[PDB]
Amino acid sequence: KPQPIAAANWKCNGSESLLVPLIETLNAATFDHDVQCVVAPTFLHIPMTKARLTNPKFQIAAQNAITRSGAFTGEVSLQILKDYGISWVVLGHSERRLYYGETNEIVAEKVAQACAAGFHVIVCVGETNEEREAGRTAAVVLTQLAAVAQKLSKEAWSRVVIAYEPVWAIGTGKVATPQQAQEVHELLRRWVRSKLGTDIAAQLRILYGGSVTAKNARTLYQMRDINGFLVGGASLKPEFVEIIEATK
Amino acid sequence: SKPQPIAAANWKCNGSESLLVPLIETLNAATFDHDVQCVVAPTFLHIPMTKARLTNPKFQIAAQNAITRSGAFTGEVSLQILKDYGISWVVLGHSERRLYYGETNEIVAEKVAQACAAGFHVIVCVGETNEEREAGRTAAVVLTQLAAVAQKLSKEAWSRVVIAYEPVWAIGTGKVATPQQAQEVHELLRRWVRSKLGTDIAAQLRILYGGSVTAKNARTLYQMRDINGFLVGGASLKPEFVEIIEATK
Ligand SMILES: CCCCCC
Ligand SMILES: CCCCCC
Ligand SMILES: CCCCCC
Repeated sequence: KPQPIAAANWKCNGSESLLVPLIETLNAATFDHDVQCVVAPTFLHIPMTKARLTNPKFQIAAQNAITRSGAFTGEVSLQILKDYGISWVVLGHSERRLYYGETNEIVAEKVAQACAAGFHVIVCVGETNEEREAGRTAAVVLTQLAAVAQKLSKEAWSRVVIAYEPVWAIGTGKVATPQQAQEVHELLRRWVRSKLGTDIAAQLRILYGGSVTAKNARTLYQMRDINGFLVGGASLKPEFVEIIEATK
Repeated sequence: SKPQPIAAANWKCNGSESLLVPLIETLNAATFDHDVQCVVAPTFLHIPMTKARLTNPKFQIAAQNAITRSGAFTGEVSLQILKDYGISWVVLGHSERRLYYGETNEIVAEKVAQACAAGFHVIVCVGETNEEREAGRTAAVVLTQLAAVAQKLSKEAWSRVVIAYEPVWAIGTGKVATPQQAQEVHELLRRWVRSKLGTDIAAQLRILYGGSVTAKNARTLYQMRDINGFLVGGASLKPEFVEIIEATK
């Protein structure tokens, strides 16, 4: 098992009065085992987070970005993020895929650009309730991953992280059973092994996301192909600390 | 007898500390003695640094976009989050969001309705593409874009509403719109408002020109009767933006 990752996706949430204490708790929590922590605040809150977050085990990521600077009102580019000293980015979140027209190809574009820019990337893949019921899970996630891999060189994979978040488990409280997560993660790593080798597939981090809580993190991490979590809701609470502890 | 003018700077997806700090210093060093409302709209990421250094009394900071509510919307920023941080000005419906991000008329109207309900000053963008203009649908298009937001707003809301006409037809083809071409549309827009919403509304409504503006043509444009200012693009990331503001004197 490679170094685990505990990522917090605050999504479209937060206020100064809410984030200050939360960041404080994060700064006092001293984890000893090897673990990479990542917090993803909104663009407007990256500045204050990067100013107060002092825990050396933590890194700050953006929740999204576009490939180049220019006439794109309202968007933020990888170049602007880089000049600010941010080197982690979440791309292809299902919410962006479903609501803001981010197609497999658009996502693959963003990931390729981010990798070249030197970013560490968390790419989200995942199937919907109807896609699973129709028995198309495997086809869906592999097609999503394949579009991304097609634009990457072998060396870029060292900066790539996979996040599997079944849409039917987002903000629904319906977490996948450990066996359910294991199965898909297993599928993902095997495809990567058969395609890029054992070395890369062995070092690759596949994170699980979707109604993760301190009450089920430990059990989910027990599985051999789960390398951590991408946490939403519970990431805005001191509970996140316990979830990081479950990656021991 | 034009209302108070507005000089807005849409920095779009551009910026860096090294570029922005000297720009803010320039704007802070400038003093405008006429009644003008200035606005700078930096990327979300740069809003904090701009709010901590911006001192010019005639300037307000605005957001380049926003969504109606907070929650599970990865990558976006909501009106409430912006409000809590002390931002009360927002740009919505920009042609770039309408063309690359599928923001329809209905989506833009809900965004404006909610921004008004939250106490924001709103700059709603409207404009037709080259295809639409060539097919002779300029009026049908802009008035439809405007009618969409109008239907969602109460009368009192319009006091915090500002309109920006975007000549997408000229922008997307590299052509330059003459002052008359601009005024032809501003006039139709004010006409519609004056006969649909009120004579009081039309007299106080600011309709900014969002085409290509520079210190060279800024004065010639503002001299037109129904143009109350500008929504500046690239020229707003340079010191010449000061001259564009002065052009509204
Ligand atoms: C910049 C990627 C978003 C795609 C919108 C259609
Ligand atoms: C480069 C960002 C524009 C979005 C195109 C879909
Ligand atoms: C094609 C001419 C444009 C004028 C619209 C009022």
